Amino acid sequence: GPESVLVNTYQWIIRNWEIVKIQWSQDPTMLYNKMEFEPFQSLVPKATRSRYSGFVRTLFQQMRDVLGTFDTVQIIKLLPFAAAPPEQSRMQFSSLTVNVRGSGLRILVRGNSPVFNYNKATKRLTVLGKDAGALTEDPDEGTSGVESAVLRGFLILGKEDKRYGPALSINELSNLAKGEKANVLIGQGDVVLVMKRKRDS
Repeated sequence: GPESVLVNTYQWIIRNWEIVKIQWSQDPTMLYNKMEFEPFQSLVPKATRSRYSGFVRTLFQQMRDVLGTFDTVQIIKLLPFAAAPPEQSRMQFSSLTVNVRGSGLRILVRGNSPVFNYNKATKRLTVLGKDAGALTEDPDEGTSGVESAVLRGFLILGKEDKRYGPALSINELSNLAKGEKANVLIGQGDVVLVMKRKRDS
């Protein structure tokens, strides 16, 4: 069933992470088009599939372009959304819908959610209340706290910094100049400092 499709997709990515990481790094196009992501894509609503994919593919390229910000879990989380033919847009998506429990459940782009829950204490991924397997320590993992694959055209720099003013919503960022910093209401009471990048991916 649909719940098992999600679990099995993420399980598959983890089991095959050595080759998936390599392709993600050097031939993402042939990774994104793998048939193994088609069942997951069937669960992504037809109307938003392509925009989700353009968004995610752009976020992944930010990660490649902004050196030393590799985030293993973020790649695994978002990867299956990259499989649809991409469509461009200006929008920020804070969450991505999958059709599972008879209905839309949303995976949060930043951090854990009920659908996608990575446990840093146990090093295991849980997807819809099911184990999707263990992650191994990767020396390439970014340790600086800069998040390059959450917002399209922005880096999350770290904690709220009151100097840069009161928080903007995700939908209020489009007037920021290249290189300008602001506080942003990223989710769940969390305010983070962000920077609009000068060059887009």
